[PDB]
Amino acid sequence: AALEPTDSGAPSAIVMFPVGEKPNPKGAAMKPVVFNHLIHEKKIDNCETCHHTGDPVSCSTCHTVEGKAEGNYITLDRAMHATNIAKRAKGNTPVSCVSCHEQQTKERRECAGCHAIVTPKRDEAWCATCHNITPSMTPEQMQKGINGTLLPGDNEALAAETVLAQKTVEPVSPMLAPYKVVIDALADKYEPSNFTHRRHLTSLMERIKDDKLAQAFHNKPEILCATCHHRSPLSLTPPKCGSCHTKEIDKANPGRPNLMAAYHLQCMGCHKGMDVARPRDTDCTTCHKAAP
Ligand code: HEC
Ligand code: HEC
Ligand code: HEC
Ligand code: HEC
Ligand code: HEC
Ligand code: HEC
Ligand code: HEC
Ligand code: HEC
Ligand code: HEC
Repeated sequence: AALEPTDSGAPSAIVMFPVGEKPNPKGAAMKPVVFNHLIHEKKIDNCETCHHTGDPVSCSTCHTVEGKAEGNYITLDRAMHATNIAKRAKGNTPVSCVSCHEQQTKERRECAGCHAIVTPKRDEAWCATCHNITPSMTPEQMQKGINGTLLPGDNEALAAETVLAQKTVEPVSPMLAPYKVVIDALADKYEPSNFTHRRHLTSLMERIKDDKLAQAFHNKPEILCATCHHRSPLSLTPPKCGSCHTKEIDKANPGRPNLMAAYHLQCMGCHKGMDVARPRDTDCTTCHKAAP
């Protein structure tokens, strides 16, 4: 009913609104964001990582929709989503919501294998992971949020209602995907690659099964399939790599590797990203035995 209190004295969960000084009477905006401060302060040790000026104050006090001098005119949009934040010579380097989450996927071995070969779509479901407010908020409450006159008890009630109705999407079972796949499209100098498809997916999922960040953004049941089966609709039976990646040079599609290179770059890309000890990329027979 009431969320767990924070040690910091920040609200446990917080509705964040599109704060600006230009009137916005029709509520032309994204859904507000309910930020779970409790979860974040328990995992991120230093308050100042986020509150980069040292002030434990709402970001929008300086970073408004239009920008303003207190935030060096860096807007709300930039503060919350920036991904190319320069390192600061002196003092703190700010983080945004998106940049820290990205750092998680690059710097953590259990994430960095898949995320070395994923190009995130960042579609509406990605936005909605944060832009996630309860349907109960009214347009009048939105206006007050924007204008800064929403009562703190109203903000917390909206935040708690939102948090308590949140549900994590369960990833499909690896049992609904092939056990092994005999990858023989190109077989010539080597035997087919007997790819341990289910072993792979099962191992990758086990290492992230309780991770709250992953759970939130991996938000379609078949989404982890797209790690490898990219650029096609989510499906239990996606098209073969070689439907899109030709065996030979395809000058009409210079961004697409040919099929051998497609396998190598994807399989080896993940192996390198999560520091897989065997097979090394220089080992030419562990993924496929030499042909007689
Ligand atoms: C969490 C990691 C976020 C993701 C993913 C996206 N947004 Fe976001 N956005 C976030 C916050 C914390 C805020 C501030 C609170 C608010 O709702 O204003 C924002 C703000 C915006 C804005 C500016 C305000 C507005 O005009 O409503 C825009 C235009 C915006 N966000 C757009 C947007 C889109 C289109 C996204 C998916 C491509 C998206 N955001 C993702 C946090 C997060
Ligand atoms: C990033 C992962 C954060 C960490 C770590 C901490 N805080 Fe935080 N805090 C963060 C956000 C995105 C927000 C919401 C701002 C909004 O627009 O509503 C907050 C909010 C607070 C507040 C409320 C401030 C206000 O509304 O004026 C306080 C008092 C606060 N945070 C304190 C605080 C402390 C002491 C922390 C370390 C123990 C801490 N925060 C960590 C993001 C993050
Ligand atoms: C005024 C007291 C601020 C508050 C509160 C927050 N930020 Fe801020 N931020 C402020 C300034 C003056 C600057 C420029 C600092 C510099 O060294 O240049 C910034 C910058 C950022 C950035 C970097 C943008 C970029 O480099 O393109 C981000 C991502 C950012 N701020 C985020 C941010 C968040 C998430 C805040 C609440 C947790 C927040 N800032 C508060 C001023 C102030
Ligand atoms: C690193 C300095 C972070 C910043 C800045 C923000 N987030 Fe984050 N987030 C971070 C971690 C390490 C985690 C997982 C915590 C755990 O217990 O494992 C998360 C998680 C989320 C989630 C999912 C859980 C939840 O709160 O519902 C979301 C939707 C999320 N983060 C949103 C979010 C927003 C809106 C932020 C900017 C206002 C933001 N995060 C900053 C690390 C960091
Ligand atoms: C392969 C089995 C994965 C593992 C292990 C992890 N992630 Fe993942 N992630 C994967 C896919 C296929 C996608 C979809 C990309 C898209 O947007 O279409 C994602 C998405 C995310 C996101 C959202 C995209 C982004 O902001 O970069 C986040 C924040 C995310 N994943 C986090 C995350 C973390 C923290 C992980 C380790 C605990 C992790 N993922 C593992 C595939 C896979
Ligand atoms: C990379 C780590 C993968 C993940 C995650 C998933 N699959 Fe996969 N799958 C992968 C490869 C390299 C291949 C070979 C494709 C080729 O054209 O050579 C496959 C194959 C399949 C197939 C076809 C099997 C066949 O007999 O031809 C299916 C039906 C399939 N994959 C389904 C699938 C699903 C549903 C996934 C998520 C649960 C999934 N795969 C993940 C690589 C990877
Ligand atoms: C068409 C529906 C595709 C299927 C099926 C697969 N891939 Fe793909 N891939 C496709 C495009 C359009 C592109 C080019 C993207 C660009 O930057 O222009 C790619 C690219 C790759 C790459 C290069 C790195 C990357 O951008 O991801 C690799 C390593 C790759 N594709 C491998 C690959 C494999 C092994 C597939 C079967 C599991 C596969 N692709 C399917 C389009 C399509
Ligand atoms: C991450 C998204 C991966 C992709 C893409 C591929 N592999 Fe992989 N592989 C991965 C890990 C993390 C490991 C270590 C074992 C574990 O799960 O902890 C492996 C290991 C292998 C091995 C060794 C033994 C085995 O488990 O089968 C082989 C021969 C192997 N991988 C082959 C392989 C091929 C042929 C791939 C593309 C079709 C491929 N891997 C992709 C992680 C990932
Ligand atoms: C797994 C991580 C691999 C490693 C390491 C290497 N190769 Fe590979 N290669 C892999 C796959 C999944 C495939 C497709 C197999 C098929 O028959 O469709 C391939 C394919 C080739 C091919 C073309 C097929 C053939 O001639 O049999 C060649 C010539 C090839 N690979 C060469 C090669 C060499 C020399 C490697 C060590 C540097 C090497 N591969 C590593 C997966 C993997």
